Amino acid sequence: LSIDEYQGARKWCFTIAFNKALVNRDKNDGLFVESLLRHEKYSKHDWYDEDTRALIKCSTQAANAKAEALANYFSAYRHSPGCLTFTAEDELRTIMERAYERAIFECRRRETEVIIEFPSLFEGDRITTAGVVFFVSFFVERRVLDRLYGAVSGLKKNEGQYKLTRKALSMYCLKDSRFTKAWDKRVLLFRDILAQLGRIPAEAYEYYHGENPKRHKDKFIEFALHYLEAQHSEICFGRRHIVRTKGKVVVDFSKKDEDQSYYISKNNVIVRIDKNAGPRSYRMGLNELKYLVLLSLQGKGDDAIAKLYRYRQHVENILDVVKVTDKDNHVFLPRFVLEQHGIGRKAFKQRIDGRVKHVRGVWEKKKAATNEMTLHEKARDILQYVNENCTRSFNPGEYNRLLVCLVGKDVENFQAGLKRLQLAERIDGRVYSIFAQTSTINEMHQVVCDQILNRLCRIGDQKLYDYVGLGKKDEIDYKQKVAWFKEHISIRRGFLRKKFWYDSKKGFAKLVEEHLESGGGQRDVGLDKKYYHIDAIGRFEGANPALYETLARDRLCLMMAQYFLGSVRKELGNKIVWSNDSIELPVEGSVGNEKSIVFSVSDYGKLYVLDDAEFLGRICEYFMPHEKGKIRYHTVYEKGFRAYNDLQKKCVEAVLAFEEKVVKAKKMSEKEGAHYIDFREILAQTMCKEAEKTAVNKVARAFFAHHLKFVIDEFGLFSDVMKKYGIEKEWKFPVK
RNA sequence: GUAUGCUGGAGCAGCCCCCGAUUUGUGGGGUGAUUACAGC
Ligand SMILES: [Br-]
Ligand SMILES: [Cl-]
Ligand SMILES: [Cl-]
Ligand SMILES: [Cl-]
Ligand SMILES: [Cl-]
Ligand SMILES: [Cl-]
Ligand SMILES: [Mg+2]
Ligand SMILES: [Mg+2]
Ligand SMILES: [Mg+2]
Repeated sequence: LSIDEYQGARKWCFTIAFNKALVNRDKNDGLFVESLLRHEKYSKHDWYDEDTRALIKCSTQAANAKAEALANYFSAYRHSPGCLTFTAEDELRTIMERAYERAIFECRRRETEVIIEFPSLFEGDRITTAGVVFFVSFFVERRVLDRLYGAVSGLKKNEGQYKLTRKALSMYCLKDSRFTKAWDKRVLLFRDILAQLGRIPAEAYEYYHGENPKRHKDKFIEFALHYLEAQHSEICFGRRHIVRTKGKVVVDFSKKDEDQSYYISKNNVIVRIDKNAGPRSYRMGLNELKYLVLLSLQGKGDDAIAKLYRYRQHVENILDVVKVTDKDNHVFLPRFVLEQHGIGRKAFKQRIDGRVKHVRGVWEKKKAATNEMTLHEKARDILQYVNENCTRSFNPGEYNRLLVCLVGKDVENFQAGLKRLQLAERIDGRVYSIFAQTSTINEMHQVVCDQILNRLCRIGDQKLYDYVGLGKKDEIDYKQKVAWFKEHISIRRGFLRKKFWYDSKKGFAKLVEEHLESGGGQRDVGLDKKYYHIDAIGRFEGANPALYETLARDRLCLMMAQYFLGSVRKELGNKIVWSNDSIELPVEGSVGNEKSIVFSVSDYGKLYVLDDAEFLGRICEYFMPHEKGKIRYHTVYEKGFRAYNDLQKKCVEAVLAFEEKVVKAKKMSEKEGAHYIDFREILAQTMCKEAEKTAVNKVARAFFAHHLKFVIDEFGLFSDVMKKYGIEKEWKFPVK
């Protein structure tokens, strides 16, 4: 259980993880800070306060030195325990505690209730098993950390606790596909589109399978932006960065940083079109984006982009003649413009009615959904109620502090917070008191829904229109608003549809299907069609509309994938064989009985195994020597990668048991001012021939680093030396 | 394609509802604003 209890061969699971951390720190020395900041690039809200961010920026050498120390400690029989001590002082400990409390908050606030406690990373000034798992997570792919946590967790008795604890501890891991030698990003986009399309649409997964992976995210926009930029040099989409409780989202059109994220806000992007006399910039929604993709795929991209470019000219012409212009042109103009010219004004009475109906509706739905809502949703509602009853509104610090109480199921500390607001005369005794009779987030949430609905279902008074936001003093000149509007134009919904398919009776989905059937690809989605329709419910009920739209956008993504593959160098486009339901690629090695690997649609998440071609070649050659031609991924995993992993555990356990026997038999000691005995210095004191010591070191190094850089004869010699020193294992290697 | 505080503008965009509909509609109505916005 404690980290001290892992001695000799029991260290093996840590040996494998930490050697991979060093394997990966040799590919990229920046991984500690990269991993700590990965999520915070996507957050307006600071993951870290200012001094924590400062510590993180300085920490690479410290963290890289600790990574090497622990790898040394876990890769030796006996190493000084000093490396397992982090003082309260320690930069790395502060960083780790902040990153971990942030990951726990991120897990808890997406749950509907707080069920479990999380393990401590430290006990006194000593790292725990959970602390060691957390430290290594920063350097390794998800699959390495899952393998470590699976070996060392005491929590697997409770599946829910095991997986939530794992979620927190693995928050900062690398994606399984993090490292590649591929230089053509069209190769990686091809794989990413295929992986996403092979994930089952969430709603269909829950119906057919609810208790391939589940699709969790819609990546249509991301893919569409990469495809439109690759096809149309005139077009460039806004990239996001955050300038540093809250940072500033800045949108720019700099391409220089390949991996920089596109700006996507509520299914809107910013497009810059460089035609004629200079660039023009628009906001474009999903609706216009998906029609632009459809038009681009059919060869009308240049024409569509010309019509978007000219859009601003039409708006500027209409703006001078709003009173007299055709009512059909009112669609391009925001409310404030039409209302300034006496078009579609509403009586304050009507504005009150619509506003109060809406806010009433919002709170009746919250009241009905309390048990299904997330802790973050419930906490935000409770905080809105307290904030709207405060003499002076929460500052960011006050808000954050109370949010942390509510998300953490700390109802005592939340109620101590209300007491402090009461003693400060910020809220009156009634507001403090309505919470006195509650002990749970759900109870508090119901009380708040009831207080708000009581306020909203009063016979309309002056206090009510202020409460629902109709009381604000607008002091901005119409002419300032018009000027702002002209530098921030958004494309009217249905614009491209009306320009190209005016008299079409075919919806978006049928237009996509007609292009797929007649366009010349003869491809369709590889997922079973039942994943895009529930036959048992009506055409328009529940998820069926959303799944039907998903079939059309997946078909767009397949055609984008077709464009990317078709665009890559013929050397690479001609080796691969892509069917509706499979990808076949050649495996290196196995000369005489040459080989290919066949990924089914359910395996497209694993196409990253192609990034280490030498390892896949040796896995097939050494674990599957008799197989020739086409091999299923499933077979490569079960007979190859799983077989390798089983052997690797036995060789690492063997090597550590060897060190223990040879250090204690030959009664060995460390140098004065050294932490462990070099494995060289241990072999130097063996009864082995040179050829035996060479092979032992090479086979050891291979299993420590997860590769196959040795020959079958050299494993023979390793196996001989283990047998000669008492440590046998059922190697099951070499293979029949 | 997470509204973690407050002020003010913006709902052409995004999203929702009603109506229509082998489905995502330049039909109708909303959206106490999500922000290529300006401030505390
Ligand atoms: Br290899
Ligand atoms: Cl990553
Ligand atoms: Cl490449
Ligand atoms: Cl009121
Ligand atoms: Cl098999
Ligand atoms: Cl070799
Ligand atoms: Mg405001
Ligand atoms: Mg609107
Ligand atoms: Mg605002």
